[PDB]
Amino acid sequence: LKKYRREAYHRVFVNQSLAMEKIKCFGFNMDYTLAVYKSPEYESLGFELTVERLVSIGYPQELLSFAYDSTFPTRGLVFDTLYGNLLKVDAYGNLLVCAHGFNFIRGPETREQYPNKFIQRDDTERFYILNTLFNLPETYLLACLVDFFTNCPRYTSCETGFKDGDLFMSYRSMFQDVRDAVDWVHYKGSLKEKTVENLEKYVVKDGKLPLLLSRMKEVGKVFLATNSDYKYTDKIMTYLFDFPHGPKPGSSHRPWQSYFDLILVDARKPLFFGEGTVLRQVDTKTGKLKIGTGIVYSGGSSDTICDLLGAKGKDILYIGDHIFGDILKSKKRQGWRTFLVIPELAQELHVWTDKSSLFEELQSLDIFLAELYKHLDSSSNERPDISSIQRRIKKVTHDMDMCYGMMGSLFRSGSRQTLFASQVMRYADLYAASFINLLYYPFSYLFRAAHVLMPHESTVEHTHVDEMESPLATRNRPLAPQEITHCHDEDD
Amino acid sequence: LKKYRREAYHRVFVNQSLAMEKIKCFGFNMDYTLAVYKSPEYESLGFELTVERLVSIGYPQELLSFAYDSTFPTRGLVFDTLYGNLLKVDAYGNLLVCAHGFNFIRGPETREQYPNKFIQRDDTERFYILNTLFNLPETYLLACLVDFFTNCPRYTSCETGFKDGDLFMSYRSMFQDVRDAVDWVHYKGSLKEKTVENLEKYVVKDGKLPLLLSRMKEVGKVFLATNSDYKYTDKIMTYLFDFPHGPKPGSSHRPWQSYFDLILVDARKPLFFGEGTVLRQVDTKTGKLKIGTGIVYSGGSSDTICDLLGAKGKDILYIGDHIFGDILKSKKRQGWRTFLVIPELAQELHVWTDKSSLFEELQSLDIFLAELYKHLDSSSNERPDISSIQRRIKKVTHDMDMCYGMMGSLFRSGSRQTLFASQVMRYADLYAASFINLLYYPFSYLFRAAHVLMPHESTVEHTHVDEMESPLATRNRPLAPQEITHCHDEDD
Amino acid sequence: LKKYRREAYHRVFVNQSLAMEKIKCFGFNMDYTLAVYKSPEYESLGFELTVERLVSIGYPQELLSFAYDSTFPTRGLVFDTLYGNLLKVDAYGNLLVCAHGFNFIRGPETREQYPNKFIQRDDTERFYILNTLFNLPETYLLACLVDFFTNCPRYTSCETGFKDGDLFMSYRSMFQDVRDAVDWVHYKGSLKEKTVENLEKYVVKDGKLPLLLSRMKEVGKVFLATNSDYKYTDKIMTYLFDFPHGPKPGSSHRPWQSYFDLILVDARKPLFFGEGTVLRQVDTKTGKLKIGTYTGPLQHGIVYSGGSSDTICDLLGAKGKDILYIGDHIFGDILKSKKRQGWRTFLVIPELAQELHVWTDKSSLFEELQSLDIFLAELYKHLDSSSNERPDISSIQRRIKKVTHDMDMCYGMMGSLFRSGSRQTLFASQVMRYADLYAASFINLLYYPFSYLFRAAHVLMPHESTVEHTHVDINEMESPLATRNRTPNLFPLAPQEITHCHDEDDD
Amino acid sequence: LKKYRREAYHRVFVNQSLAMEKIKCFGFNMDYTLAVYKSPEYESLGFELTVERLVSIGYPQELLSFAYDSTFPTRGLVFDTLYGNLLKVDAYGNLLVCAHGFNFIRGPETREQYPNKFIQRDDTERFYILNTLFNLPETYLLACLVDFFTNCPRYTSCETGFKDGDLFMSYRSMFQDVRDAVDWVHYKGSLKEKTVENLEKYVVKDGKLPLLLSRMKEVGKVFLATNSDYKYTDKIMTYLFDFPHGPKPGSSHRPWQSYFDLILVDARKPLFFGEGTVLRQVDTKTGKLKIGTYTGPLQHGIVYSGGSSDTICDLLGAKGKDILYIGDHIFGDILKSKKRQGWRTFLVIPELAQELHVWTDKSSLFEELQSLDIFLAELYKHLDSSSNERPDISSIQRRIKKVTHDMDMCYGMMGSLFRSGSRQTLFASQVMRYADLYAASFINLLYYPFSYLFRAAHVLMPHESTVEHTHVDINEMESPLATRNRTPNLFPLAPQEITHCHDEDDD
Repeated sequence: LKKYRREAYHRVFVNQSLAMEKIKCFGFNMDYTLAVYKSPEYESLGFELTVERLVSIGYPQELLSFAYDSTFPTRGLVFDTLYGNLLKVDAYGNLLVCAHGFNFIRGPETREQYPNKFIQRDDTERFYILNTLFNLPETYLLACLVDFFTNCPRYTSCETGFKDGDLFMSYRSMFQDVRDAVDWVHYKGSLKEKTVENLEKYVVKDGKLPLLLSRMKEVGKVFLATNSDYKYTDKIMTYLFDFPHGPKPGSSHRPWQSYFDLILVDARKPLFFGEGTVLRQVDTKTGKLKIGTGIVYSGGSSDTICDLLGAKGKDILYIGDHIFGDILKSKKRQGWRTFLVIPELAQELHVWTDKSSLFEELQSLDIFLAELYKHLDSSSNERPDISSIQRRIKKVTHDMDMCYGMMGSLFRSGSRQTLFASQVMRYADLYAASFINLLYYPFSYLFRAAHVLMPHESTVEHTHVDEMESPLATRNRPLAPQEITHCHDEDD
Repeated sequence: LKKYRREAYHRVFVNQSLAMEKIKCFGFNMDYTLAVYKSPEYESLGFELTVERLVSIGYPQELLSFAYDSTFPTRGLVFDTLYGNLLKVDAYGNLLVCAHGFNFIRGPETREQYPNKFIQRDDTERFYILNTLFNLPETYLLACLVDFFTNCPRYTSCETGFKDGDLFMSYRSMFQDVRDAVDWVHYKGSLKEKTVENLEKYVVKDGKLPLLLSRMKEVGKVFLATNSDYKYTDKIMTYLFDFPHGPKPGSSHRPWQSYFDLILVDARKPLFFGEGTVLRQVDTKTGKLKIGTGIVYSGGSSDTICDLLGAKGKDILYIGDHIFGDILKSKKRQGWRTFLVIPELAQELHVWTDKSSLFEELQSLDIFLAELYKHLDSSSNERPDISSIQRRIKKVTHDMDMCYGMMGSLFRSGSRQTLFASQVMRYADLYAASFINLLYYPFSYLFRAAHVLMPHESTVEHTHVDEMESPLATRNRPLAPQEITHCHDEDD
Repeated sequence: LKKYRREAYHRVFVNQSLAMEKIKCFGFNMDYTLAVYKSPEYESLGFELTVERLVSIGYPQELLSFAYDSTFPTRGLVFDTLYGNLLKVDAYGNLLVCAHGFNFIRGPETREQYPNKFIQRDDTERFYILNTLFNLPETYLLACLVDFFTNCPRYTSCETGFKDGDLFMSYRSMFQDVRDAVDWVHYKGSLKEKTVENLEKYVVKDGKLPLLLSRMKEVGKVFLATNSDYKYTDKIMTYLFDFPHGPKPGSSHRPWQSYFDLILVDARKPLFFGEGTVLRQVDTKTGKLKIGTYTGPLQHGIVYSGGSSDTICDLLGAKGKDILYIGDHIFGDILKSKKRQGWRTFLVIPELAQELHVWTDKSSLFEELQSLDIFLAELYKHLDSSSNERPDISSIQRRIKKVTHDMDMCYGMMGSLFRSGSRQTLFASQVMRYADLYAASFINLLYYPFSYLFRAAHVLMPHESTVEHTHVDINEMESPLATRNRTPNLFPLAPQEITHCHDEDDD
Repeated sequence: LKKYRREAYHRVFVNQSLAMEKIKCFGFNMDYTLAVYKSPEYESLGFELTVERLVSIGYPQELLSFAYDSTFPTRGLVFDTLYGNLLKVDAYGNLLVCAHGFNFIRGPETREQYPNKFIQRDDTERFYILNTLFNLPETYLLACLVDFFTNCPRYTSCETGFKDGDLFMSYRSMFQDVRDAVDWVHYKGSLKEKTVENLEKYVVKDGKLPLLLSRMKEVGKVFLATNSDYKYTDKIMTYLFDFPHGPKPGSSHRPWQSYFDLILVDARKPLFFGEGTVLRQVDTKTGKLKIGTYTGPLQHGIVYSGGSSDTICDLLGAKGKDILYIGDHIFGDILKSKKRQGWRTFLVIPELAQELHVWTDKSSLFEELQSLDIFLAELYKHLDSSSNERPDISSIQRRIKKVTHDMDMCYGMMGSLFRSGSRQTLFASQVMRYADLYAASFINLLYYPFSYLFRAAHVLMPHESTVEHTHVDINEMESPLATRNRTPNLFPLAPQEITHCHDEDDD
């Protein structure tokens, strides 16, 4: 008998043990959490608006011919502003994939600009990390621009940018324009206007949302905390909750506000998690603000929301699509528990089960490769011929990569986890493709973390191994505590 | 048919793919690599000498009654100089185990001093990491001292140290004395004198060492680079190579120097990996030094050794017990490949296979626990009674911990890898309990990294899962590259 | 005799020597340099707009009762977001003046929050330095807010903020709203709109400006580099040059653009001094932009947008060395840290006009303080370590404090921009660090020939300023403790020519 | 009249006001404070020992040919480990003097390695600042080494070091050997041994020292705090106090220990100013130590080892405020950054003795420079921006450079410790930052009563030092560009008493 587990696509994955029974408040981001934007339509809209802003501000008319290609960008790429590269890197700064425009650079050539295939993430001035779902269009746009200027006759390619006559245009200054333009599209409400004038096209709607939030509110408190203003929030949330019946079968509809003990807009995250801004109440009928302490607030800070709800830190499960630094953990008061929404997980899981044959083959090749070396040790002069096998391993591995997209898996390249995966393991207690998967779990559930196995763990059997062990290895090899010395796996 | 693998205790574990065929130079640290100090005798010697230095310098006579307890210290603990705690932490700064003297502090009480069970490793002034094999005696000694002053009537326990009358003695200032004393024992040659006057007692000897080094020298170059001076190095290495026959059966003995293309002493690592010090030649018969370019050198730097050997960075496999920062990777020239000797691996592997029953039980408890929640989802009001099961999971888990020692595994506590494990995954291409395990591998071997699986990977089957998937999860879902975009898994 | 100097109010002051003959390009910021905003009318406008913004988003109506008070703020104060104090500090982080709202904290009381009367400037998270002229209304508003929440009984004062019932309202979060509101006023354009609709009220103009700029362009190139957009710049500049004559009276007026070789708008300083943004050239006839340089005839326009200081150098055919950059802002070590040559600097500090008036018109206060100081020395004369005398100086100290406070108030409630008592302010040390030349206005360059060698004055230490260049005869031998009893064969040869040249600027 | 001042060579100079009456505890460093080492004999000893050490571990025999040259090094030079230059820099990182070996790099050439003639001091990895008196022989040795490897044909000069055949030998790694060797000489005790075996040759002594210390102890407590061990301290101190009389001639000699309330050895400064090491009390009769304080009669000894400055404060029953710490070392913001009160400071700077002699005995050089400066001003008099004149100042500049170099060489090859031309050195700015009081020796305190109020002198900026306190009458109205045209109902009330007190030190 093997362990029971819910169906794969309904699962909530566990990084750190979490006893859901102790959770008293449920907190939601809105954007890409409750309001899931349809893909690739939303990225494309963001792409078009940014390109148009750039053109309206001096960039060549050629850009208007770019079309967003959803198959190219993977989230979490690092843009190197010195050399104009998109880089997929691991948790430690090692290069996995390097693309200059649409040209993927192989290993040997990479060492020219990166002699140890290494970058220092610390160099925030040089390296910009494109972690967010909103960063997707600009990730593609950056590649489009570098490709454009590289192959445009009017320009002269250099190491750190382009010559336009006697004039130099660095990748760095070009990056600033793109960054400024993306900011512009968002904060000018250009994007927001187009989204609300066509909700069906851009925003996913699902009857399960009101059901899950309903059930949460029966067991504890529910709050929203979004950077968006009330007006846009009201438009979006009305849409999400717009069904002829409430969530209980045969029940009548009710306002989205009804599902919340506390609604917070203009959150200004991430400053919100520090001292944020003064909390003010919102009169929804007039739109008049008033500092101090209806259930609609603007601004404030995470500590203030925690006070308003009568919650302590670890009583709160905060659900959202965004990875924040160690900011919460640094404070002297208890930080929140976290649930990270990662929509790509939906596609990634499909590859995991539907491309089963590719994994199979990779495993056979590995098994056969080990056979070739089976009889060899340090006294062996033999050099088995493996070039055919490797060649096939590379071909199958690349096919697998392409299953995810041109930039491969969000979580890995080959045997290496990405910086993004590493950040997920660091910040998220739980994760899933959507928060709606909580539907499939009781509120008393004990979320238990599975071990992440090191090589000597994953590849050594618990079977007792039947010559003496070298003393070079064994080194010639207080009242002890009578009760368990740690408690992180039970969450108590 | 499953994959062939060498016997567990002969294995070399792989973090990053490494084609041994391309390795042209083999580099060794001496201390705890070629010269493996017998345990716990060596730690005990270091312990006694440090305690005696402290007493000779004003600390109470009581200390002379301390005896080194090999079952207490695990390597890689963080000493918190503010509160006088030994901390086992994970890769991200989360507390796993907290010991004040010999008192292990449970969770609730920990939040008093660590409200989020979190420390900031960055705080190098506050937190000191005891990563080295030499740090073992002092790890125990620190616990001994805090325990001593806490339970000694002559003193008054405070949060950040002790009152001795109207006088305050902080943990921080006490830590400085211990650190100074350990330094003193090493650099005063006190420890070295006792070691060489009794090699059999303190230093492991193994005929396989000359064999492996012999074979390495047949295929490439071999060098030694040690911080020790030539005199101590000569004493130790003569001992290690002292057998009636050479390594080949029936062969005559030969000098240890014969096994090296290049011998470097007074290396002053880690400055050695930067610009180090001016390289000087050593006349072994006279002991006279001479800057500039026999095969014995003193000082110098890693770039200079690489030049002397005609090697490029990635041609070099550097074998040793020490984890260095990103120093090598930061340079503009190719860094070395790495093999990390981790002697504790010898004991850890024994636990893995000999305590099979404990793992079994833990797994059954997990399987049964999942049965209890099997029929429950968010509509369930049920709260299954699990306290008996958890209680048993804690008991079995603690028994497992104690198998490693009072401070548990070097690599983990529960479902969480330690900071030390994390550093191993970051720095070491390969690791083993000893470098001698290379004996069991041909020089043409392709070391291949195994994936470290995330939760959604390790707990989801490649079996195609047979209601529509929520659009909240799926989001209502350039010439592509025709060849593999990465190469780190083949090392080419 | 005595050294000839120009009239005090026409002087350019010299921190580091500058041979004007080598300057080939003159660069100008616009705001508070060419366009000098009327005071206190312009500060008061910024204040009211910022106040109104805060009220419009929830701050109490009582804020509307506050009137801008130009006598209160001095530039360069540090706002401590932890304790809600405005601090006047010296170059080394020592506290000189501490105001909590409009309450000045003196001596011993300061030690409760600042145990060594010291802050660590590096803590940019905690301390915000209000260095700019635009920061003036902000400086006053912070004080108004701390003061109001303190006096208003609706709010309960704590060390790090106020409680409004169950809600804590930290000084840090209140500061954030003030910063947001100041930005909003500036970047939504309310301030610019009010400005251009009454330029006579808000903007100074002087016929000497076209004159000086025309002379500059006879010996070199002249450029404008401003963060403002072209529309605003054009409105401002047209006004500055709007006289019924050109550079000289009786000459034809000409358009302001005719005075420049290059006009750079939307500069995005300080990013501008790094890699900035892609340079575009602007067609003002059309309003369209194009990145790079126009290929056709439009290339003969001179209006550009974005770019970087390196790019501007290239366009002008200049090396940094031969550019004098004239403006009101102090930048960091950004320029000199580069591999590229940095610009010479002239810092405009308009408060100098008022400060020099105090220095010169309040001479009797300076004279009394000197007399009192001389009298104190007299009281201790002929006393040494064997002496038991404790002369009573309490009356003299009381007068010193009284006259010194009177002097302070001549500058304003926060004292001089440049000092408090014997101590220079942080702002003053930043001036000495960043500016080669400084004056109340760049217009003082009118009074110097372009061949002028500006020579830096020595800044004297205590042992230099209080000891004469006169042979001091000693009766007894000097202590070997002081002298150190001071009076192989290889010795280096001494240098035969001067080893430094920073004072001649003569490369 | 004119202000009374003590004789220049007896003066204590004041950076920040200090009411001596409030000082209740006097603390002393030993090295270069109480034990002033003979110059240049002691520098030369350190030099030779360090040279010998380097030779003994592989450096060429030719190093033995170098003789210490006291006329070369000035304290506070920055060694650039990248390019192998000794740099004299100002407070802001600007280059004043650059020496590569014994070759001085001038003007334009400096720009090749320093494009803006600027270094970033923060780059502690690259730049090592040689601030201490012990660093003097080291400063000279670095120059000797760069010079020797440059001239010796066995080695080929590169930008960042030398090639010895196939071996590269970077300036950074060579610097590391020099640092290691200096430490070794100090910490193996070779230097201490040579010192104590000839104290008359290496250590100054003055009967005024016991005198001054005895007076201090009549008004307050006196303590010693030294990094040295008791054995060395005892040998040094016994020598310093070895006269056939006590404090006053004709009085009985007494042991040096009798002059102190507390003797702290093995202080491990600067860690000492943090948490240091556990305090132990030393029994000098026995030589044994015990952490904490002796419980029995031994508690009446006064020799301690290790500890921290906070602990020492506690032992003395003093608050930081009332301790004056006298020594030759400049510490960082360590003390004032603490929640605990920091110590007042008297900085001993023995070079001041020679510097003051130049200031006073070379008056004719100062007079010529003033004349030349006045003549330059005359040549530009009555010229303004309309003027085409380019007066020829080349002859005057040449003389200025010549006289200025002559002045420099009066101090040494690297010029004054405190300045180069019109610019203060980094060292000078650190003095102003760290020291309340300074002098060539603490012995000058002999010439002041313990009731003395030390009053800081203003450090004048250019617009203060070159403008008189005299009413300046203006014919034409001042430009609104300079004045800003400067001349709700709620206004704050002005402060009625002085808002700062750092100049009276009167809490």
